Amino acid sequence: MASMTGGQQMGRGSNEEFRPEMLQGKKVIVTGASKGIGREMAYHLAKMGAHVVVTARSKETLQKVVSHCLELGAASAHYIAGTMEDMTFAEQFVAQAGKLMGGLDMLILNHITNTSLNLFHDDIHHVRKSMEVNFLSYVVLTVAALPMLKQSNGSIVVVSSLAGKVAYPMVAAYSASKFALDGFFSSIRKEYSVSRVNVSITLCVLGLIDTETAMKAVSGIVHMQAAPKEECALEIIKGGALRQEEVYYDSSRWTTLLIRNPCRKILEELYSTSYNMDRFIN
Amino acid sequence: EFRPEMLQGKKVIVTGASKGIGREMAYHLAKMGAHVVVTARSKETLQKVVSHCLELGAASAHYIAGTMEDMTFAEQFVAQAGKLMGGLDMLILNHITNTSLNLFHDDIHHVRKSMEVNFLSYVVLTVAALPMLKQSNGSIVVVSSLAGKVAYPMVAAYSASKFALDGFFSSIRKEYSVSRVNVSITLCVLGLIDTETAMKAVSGIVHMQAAPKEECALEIIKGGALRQEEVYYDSSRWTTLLIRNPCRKILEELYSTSYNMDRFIN
Ligand SMILES: NC(=O)c1ccc[n+]([C@@H]2O[C@H](COP(=O)([O-])OP(=O)(O)OC[C@H]3O[C@@H](n4cnc5c(N)ncnc54)[C@H](OP(=O)(O)O)[C@@H]3O)[C@@H](O)[C@H]2O)c1
Ligand SMILES: NC(=O)c1ccc[n+]([C@@H]2O[C@H](COP(=O)([O-])OP(=O)(O)OC[C@H]3O[C@@H](n4cnc5c(N)ncnc54)[C@H](OP(=O)(O)O)[C@@H]3O)[C@@H](O)[C@H]2O)c1
Ligand SMILES: O[C@]12CC[C@](c3nnc4c(Oc5ccccc5F)cccn43)(CC1)C2
Ligand SMILES: O[C@]12CC[C@](c3nnc4c(Oc5ccccc5F)cccn43)(CC1)C2
Repeated sequence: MASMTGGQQMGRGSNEEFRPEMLQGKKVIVTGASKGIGREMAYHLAKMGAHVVVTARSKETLQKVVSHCLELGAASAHYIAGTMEDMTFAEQFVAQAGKLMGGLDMLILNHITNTSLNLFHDDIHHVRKSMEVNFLSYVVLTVAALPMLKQSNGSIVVVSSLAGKVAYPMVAAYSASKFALDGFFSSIRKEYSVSRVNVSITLCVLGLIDTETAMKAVSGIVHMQAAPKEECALEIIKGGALRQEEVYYDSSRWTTLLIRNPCRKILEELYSTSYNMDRFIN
Repeated sequence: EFRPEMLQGKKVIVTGASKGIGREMAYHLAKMGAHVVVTARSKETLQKVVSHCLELGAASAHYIAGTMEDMTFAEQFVAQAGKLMGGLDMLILNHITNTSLNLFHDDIHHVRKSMEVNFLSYVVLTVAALPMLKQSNGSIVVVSSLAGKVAYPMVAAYSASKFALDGFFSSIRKEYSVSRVNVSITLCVLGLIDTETAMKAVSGIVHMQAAPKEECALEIIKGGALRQEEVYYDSSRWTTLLIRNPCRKILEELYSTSYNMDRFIN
């Protein structure tokens, strides 16, 4: 029947009223998907009927996610276990994931290195690992994924934090890695716009989320209201499906009222006339 | 209100000081009568800067040549600079890895080198300098860019490294405030500057007015001396009207009522 079927989900209003059917049959990669928000995203995509490839270091926990994804109604579900500290693994994982699904529509970059709250003193090893895992691997994954994403006019979804937009104590190395994601991905988004690379980039700015690891890490130090992981995961997916540049998800209504930087948007528009990129794209 | 006398007899480190803005900062400090230790890879060009600093009126001037790609050099450089001067009042972090304008395709080696040189070495230099800066109630001056506050095409890796500096240094500034570490942190947000390397790199690509390097260097020094959190220096008056993020300042204040750090500092 699929051979005799054709058409498009993305008509009038698909910019921007989300429908779960926008993900039906989509080929999606989810990193850091054995637990937390990543696992919740895998589950939502499964229910939507997407093809899913999940990653994390633990094959046993990834197996459980895959099995549950198949139960939920995933078109297909696979896992490839490995560390995002290993740039060769990051690069080969994408080729292997694309081969399993026959392409790629959405790349969800969610994994981070294990981090606890502490004052910065002399842990350079954690600053470097944070930059390698939380930032550099996202770039390596993007490079490996781009040819397939260009072919499908796909999407890159980057999971960040409010600590990737404002300063927050006790998470300096982590904040540095999240700010780096904004600088990198927002700059290449301008490059893609002028180069006519029809690959959307969604930066997801999340507040505190009720994941097991975050609740343990912040216990007794951060007393703010945590937001539910299930709804968080859905808002990330929605943002990527609607090709939104930025997603904001937090418990506080004051955050939503204040995080947006209209001055940055205006400045970027003003500076867009300061350059002549003709030699780079012809 | 700044006075050149605020730098008289001050012990100052200037990185990336053999050329451009860094060299201009060394010269201003020399005229102000500061003790100066300059760094970059080229000993021959550093020798010229030191010699000119002494002519301009520096209380003392030294150089130590090396690469900021080498974290051990970054760490040992601070100890030696401090040994030469008998302490440290101001740490000016200015050096960057050589960068040209290009679309990002697959140059992961440049993204990593940018992060290592432009960001990681600044952190290593700060760790090595902190005990001396705590002793003098000193200052850390971080040289960034408008590309470290807003997105700009052709400088993705560079922009990522400048954004990282904001996240890192602005977070430790909050930590220092609660830890009662009396070391100021000045983030300098610069627009296009008429340095020889920038003018060559942007030739035919970027046509916006470049601001003078001499005045840029002075504004950086002023900001550090006044212990300002952020310095904004650009040719355009519309930049000055728009770069500031008062909402970020408000949000940071609103979120500080949500955490308790008195378990890490007592
Ligand atoms: N939770 C919050 O309050 C909060 C707030 C703001 C932003 N965020 C963002 O939300 C995203 C997900 O966070 P979360 O709280 O859901 O995290 P999480 O539950 O702790 O899960 C992190 C995931 O990454 C994997 N991972 C860890 N180290 C890895 C490595 N070296 N290589 C590959 N995968 C690795 C973990 O599995 P394995 O250990 O088996 O590898 C796991 O699947 C992150 O980008 C985080 O910054 C979360
Ligand atoms: N110029 C602009 O338009 C502009 C705009 C915004 C912000 N800024 C910021 O201003 C600062 C200074 O820029 P500039 O234009 O003055 O640059 P510059 O003239 O090109 O000088 C860069 C300096 O860093 C040194 N350096 C390069 N690679 C190094 C390495 N591996 N290890 C140690 N030192 C190294 C160079 O010396 P050696 O090669 O001999 O080592 C030189 O002294 C930078 O932080 C830059 O981001 C500049
Ligand atoms: O793996 C983890 C290590 C840190 C982590 C984490 N990710 N983002 C954050 C954060 O951002 C915030 C910044 C400003 C206001 C509210 C926030 F929420 C504040 C505190 C912890 N945050 C919690 C557990 C991610
Ligand atoms: O060493 C160099 C490599 C890039 C370099 C450089 N440093 N900052 C920038 C920049 O920021 C800007 C961002 C937005 C508006 C105006 C700007 F100015 C725009 C273009 C080049 N920029 C020019 C030569 C630094």
